[PDB]
Amino acid sequence: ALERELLVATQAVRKASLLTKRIQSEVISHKDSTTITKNDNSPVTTGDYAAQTIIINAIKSNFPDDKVVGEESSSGLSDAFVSGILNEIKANDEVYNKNYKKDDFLFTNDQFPLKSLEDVRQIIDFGNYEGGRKGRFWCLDPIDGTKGFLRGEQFAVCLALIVDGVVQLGCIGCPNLVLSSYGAQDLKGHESFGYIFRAVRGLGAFYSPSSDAESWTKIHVRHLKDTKDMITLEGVEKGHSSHDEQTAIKNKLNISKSLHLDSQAKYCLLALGLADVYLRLPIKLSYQEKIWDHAAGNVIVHEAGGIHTDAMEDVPLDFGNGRTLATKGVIASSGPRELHDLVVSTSCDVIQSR
Ligand SMILES: [Zn+2]
Ligand SMILES: [Zn+2]
Ligand SMILES: [Zn+2]
Ligand SMILES: [Zn+2]
Ligand SMILES: [Zn+2]
Ligand SMILES: [Zn+2]
Ligand SMILES: [Zn+2]
Ligand SMILES: [Zn+2]
Ligand SMILES: [Zn+2]
Repeated sequence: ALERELLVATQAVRKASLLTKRIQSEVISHKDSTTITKNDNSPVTTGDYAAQTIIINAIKSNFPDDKVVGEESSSGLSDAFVSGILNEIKANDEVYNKNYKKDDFLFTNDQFPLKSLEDVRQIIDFGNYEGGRKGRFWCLDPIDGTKGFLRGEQFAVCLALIVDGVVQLGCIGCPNLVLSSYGAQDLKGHESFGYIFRAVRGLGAFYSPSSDAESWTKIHVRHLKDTKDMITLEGVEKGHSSHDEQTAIKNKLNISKSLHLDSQAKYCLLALGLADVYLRLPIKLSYQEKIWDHAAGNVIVHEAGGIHTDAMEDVPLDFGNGRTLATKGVIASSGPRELHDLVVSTSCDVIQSR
């Protein structure tokens, strides 16, 4: 099941992970020209578009009819901005093909040659699918954690395949993730562009240095019993999650130790067994989480033996509702069920007491 799809996912994430790692400092330096404020006031950069371009072009070259829910859109981008996207893709190709080329794998072809500005626009815009309850589609956040990217910190490149509303396959590139920062040992080859994490439903979760992506090491959550010894994972950005209510949960459960970082790299650390509980409570209850912020993590966490629900009702997340999740917030943990249920019911109670 889904062998070709996993190869495509992995290689697409891999090449985009190299590009985003390499361009990060330049994007930061040239923020006035490389960064755009979208209509929700969130940032998008040359790197986000370049990653979306590489990944969707790779999907379409290998699966021409496939549907994609991608975060970004080319509408309104100027030709100059698009030429910059294309140039970064070709600069990356020159490094990538020297060093990391995968035999018998195509990123582009006759139909999708990725040569012109119009090609770039077209490819970005294949991410305009609405998702939903039936059928197969890909789900992409080309740079998850753009704010973290722009702070020179953690971010992730995130791709998933959903079939009939269920995430079947996930692949997360964490180009800046150094495991020695999180207690753990790094693997040979990590230094160039971080790690890739991946999973297929029913087949396990694995990781590899991005530069490798051939030798895969199986991962599983850890199981601490002394909750007081547990570590939470939370976002850094104050406006992405209710950090004060999250702290309330922590106080109440005596879970003092804290890691903060942007992106679905958090799910990767949970799945690797370096932390225990991920908390993302909504500040505003009208907010609907985007599926691309959670899909890849969902299957990776599942396959690593963890639990993934909303933050109030303790129900599994439903990836067949369209581009958004209908529930409120997200909580993931190592389990077991009783611990997970405690965390979620504490979250519910904190939110109800507002
Ligand atoms: Zn450049
Ligand atoms: Zn449609
Ligand atoms: Zn993004
Ligand atoms: Zn995101
Ligand atoms: Zn964004
Ligand atoms: Zn090293
Ligand atoms: Zn915190
Ligand atoms: Zn287990
Ligand atoms: Zn439960």
